[PDB]
Amino acid sequence: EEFQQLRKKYTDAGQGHVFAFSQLFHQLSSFDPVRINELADKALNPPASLEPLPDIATASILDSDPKDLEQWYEEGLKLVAGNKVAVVLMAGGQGTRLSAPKGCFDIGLPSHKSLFQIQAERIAKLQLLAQRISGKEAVIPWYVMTSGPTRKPTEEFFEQHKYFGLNKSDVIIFEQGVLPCISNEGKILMESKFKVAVAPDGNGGIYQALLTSGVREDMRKRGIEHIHTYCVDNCLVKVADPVFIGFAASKQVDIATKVVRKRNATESVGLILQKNGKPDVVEYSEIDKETAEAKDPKQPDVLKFRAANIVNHYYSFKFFESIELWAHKLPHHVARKPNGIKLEQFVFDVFPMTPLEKFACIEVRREDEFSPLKNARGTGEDDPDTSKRDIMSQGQRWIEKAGGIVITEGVGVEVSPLISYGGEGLEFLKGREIKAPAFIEK
Repeated sequence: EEFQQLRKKYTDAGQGHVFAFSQLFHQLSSFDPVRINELADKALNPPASLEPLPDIATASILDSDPKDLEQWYEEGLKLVAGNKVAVVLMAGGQGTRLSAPKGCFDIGLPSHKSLFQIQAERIAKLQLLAQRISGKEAVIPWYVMTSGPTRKPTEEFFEQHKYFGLNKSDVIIFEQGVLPCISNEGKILMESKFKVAVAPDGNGGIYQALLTSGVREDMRKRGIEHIHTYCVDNCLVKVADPVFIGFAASKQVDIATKVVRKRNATESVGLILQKNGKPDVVEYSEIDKETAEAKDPKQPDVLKFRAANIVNHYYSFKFFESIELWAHKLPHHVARKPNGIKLEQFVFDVFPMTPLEKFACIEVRREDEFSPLKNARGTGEDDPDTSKRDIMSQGQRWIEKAGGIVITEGVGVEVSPLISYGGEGLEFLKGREIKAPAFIEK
């Protein structure tokens, strides 16, 4: 009846094969088969000039003036105190490459805290450091962007931990768009017959997702003016980092990015770059050996092209307000996964559309800021062990810097975010001994 109305519209569009054979009816009613055809069509039928970003657009935790760094931290913490700052978490992944949602993974710290909890606590701590200047509660909304599979386990998990101390009203879980799977000839793939194989539409899907879910409208009501985005797998992420916030808003950019230093020319890292006079992210493959090896004229101890992308972004709210102008302009790329294709928009494809003066980039310290969880244990790289080690190494550093004496007879100290957000506030440990492995907690 109504069912056959659907089977007609899909068959007319060359996708009647998915009705070949009751939940299907509903899954398929959420898809425009024609729009699938459009994206499959444009995606299946589509010597660049590379230069570093302008020095006017770049800063460095390592190299910039301690005077500017301190001031940016202060201004960024001002913005947090005025409830102007928001975080959008990219939390789509599952832990299958390592089960549960990725943010639930326990990399094996002494506390056994998940990634979600570690991040929540950095938010809690940061609002508390902001309160010391505002005099009142500070609120950083945490918009958690999940995939379809992860939405309910994420909700139940945050519910089971009582939202890690934050107000339920300040943790907003929501969903990014999805697309069916499609074969090599653009025909929708069938996971089983009772359900379409689907997938999330790339980290570029965030922009449209901010509208559909009502997240942008919620930010508007709150007076949000600055937004930090990152991926849940960065176990060291400085959530809502004031130095980043302060930097970007002092230059009043639409978009800013965080990088770490590429130190050896052969590292396979994406680079934030001027590609054809536009800001862009360039894969390592499109980088020539000469340009990869090029040393900086004004600094031969470092490489010319050294801004290694870590998917860690800043946006103005004004920029979000403009999404309706260009959101359609964003191509759905092809992700081959030898049977099929995944149409994925790319978060950075909007970069070249940004005027150069509206774009900025800050290099940060790897060991304090980027330890990605990507691989199973024993891999030796981007795994729970390197993640564990980076956090416990940072913890020992912070302590030792404030005068603590850490003793290792077998390494590192887990410092809870609630005690210290970024190494501050540890003078109480001056003089005392600590037997590593150890765990410092509120």
